[PDB]
Amino acid sequence: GQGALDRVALGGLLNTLAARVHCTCGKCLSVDDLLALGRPEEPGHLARLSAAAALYLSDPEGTCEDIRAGRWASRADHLLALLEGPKALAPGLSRLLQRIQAQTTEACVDPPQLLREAGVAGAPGSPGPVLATLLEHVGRGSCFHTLPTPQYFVDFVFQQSHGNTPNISVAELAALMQRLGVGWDTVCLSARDVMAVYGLSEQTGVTPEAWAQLSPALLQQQLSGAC
Amino acid sequence: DRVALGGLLNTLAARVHCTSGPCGKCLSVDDLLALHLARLSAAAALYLSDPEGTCEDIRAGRWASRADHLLALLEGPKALAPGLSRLLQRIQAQTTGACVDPPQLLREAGSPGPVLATLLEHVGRGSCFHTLPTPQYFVDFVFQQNTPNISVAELAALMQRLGVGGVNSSSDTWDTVCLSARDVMAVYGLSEQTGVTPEAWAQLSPALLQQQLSGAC
Repeated sequence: GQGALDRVALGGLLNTLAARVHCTCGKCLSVDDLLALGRPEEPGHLARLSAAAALYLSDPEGTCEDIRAGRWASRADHLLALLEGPKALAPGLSRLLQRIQAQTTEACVDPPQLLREAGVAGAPGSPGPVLATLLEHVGRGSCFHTLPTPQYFVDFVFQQSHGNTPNISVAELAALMQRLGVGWDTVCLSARDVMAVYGLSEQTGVTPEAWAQLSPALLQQQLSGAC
Repeated sequence: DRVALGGLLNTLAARVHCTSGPCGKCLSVDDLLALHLARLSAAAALYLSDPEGTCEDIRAGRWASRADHLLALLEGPKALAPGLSRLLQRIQAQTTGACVDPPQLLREAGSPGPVLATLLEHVGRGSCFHTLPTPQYFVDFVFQQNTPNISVAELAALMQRLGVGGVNSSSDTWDTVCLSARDVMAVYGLSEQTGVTPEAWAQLSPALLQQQLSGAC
């Protein structure tokens, strides 16, 4: 009866997953794995399944290893958690789709659209239904496009600039200002001056939050032409 | 004592380099008498701020008024520190052009009256001043250099001026994306109908920098 439909339905879901990843790593994935995740009646079973699938798309090799270890359900509940967090969902989804793009291989589907399409009356969807909505799109063979996330732009400067400190050194800050052609209207600020404006201790250096804070001044300094 | 006022006059005149000039001659002890500590310190700060302009005001008998005004502009809630900065900028312009900043003056002083008096002391020692803008100033500036907000089009002109907006072995595949103005807005969930508000400009600033440092355009 249902055992059998579930097996054809879930079986087909597994087959599209395997295909989109080009694992048609595919052997490890079986209907019984998907069955193992939960009893359909349990509230948050669609979520757990949608997340488990998203994980598979996100990391096939890694998700087989987890499946073998019998921790697929746990790792799926973990992802729902990461995304259930305060302001976590939108950027978490972006990162998740970037990975799914990586492993997946004209207009395409983006996270804002997925957030719209799940959830109600202009509000963003919550993780389970959002991920389901993602799955349903994978099933329709939609392509995905993602823009980067706000944190990505600050993170990027900390990864790119070569420094032993966890924060940006006044020296580091000054090298960057140089690369940008920098370091009332017409004053030209030093790196130190920049720090002084935002009440930043040179011993403490520039943290990511701080980089974000002093960003407008770096722009102004460039547009100003003062330097 | 008009002996004291006399010396005050002489430093004021000197630090502005009006000693053997007409702008120094307009300043008379009786002017200073006509003008209490606060009013005097402010009147003097004004003179240092704008000698030519302050003679015209003095000769019109409105020096006291203009001085009470400056005390007002500085009496306010979070007015004093930045007001003092702007004032010192002007005074550095007219006199000269290891330094003293407004936090130091506030500490050494002890509101506006005694602070101005301490500024004046420093002018007397010949100290140099170092003054900074406020964080708000940097956002507020871009908006001048006319919808109320910045248009997507405006945003795009700015990105062009910065060499971005599109007008090898990447650690992240986003490292290669070159964002449109519209994309920039999309990242931060900003409506194109509303435009870029100052708070929004602040928010999207890091991406403009990244886009340049990235070399993706």
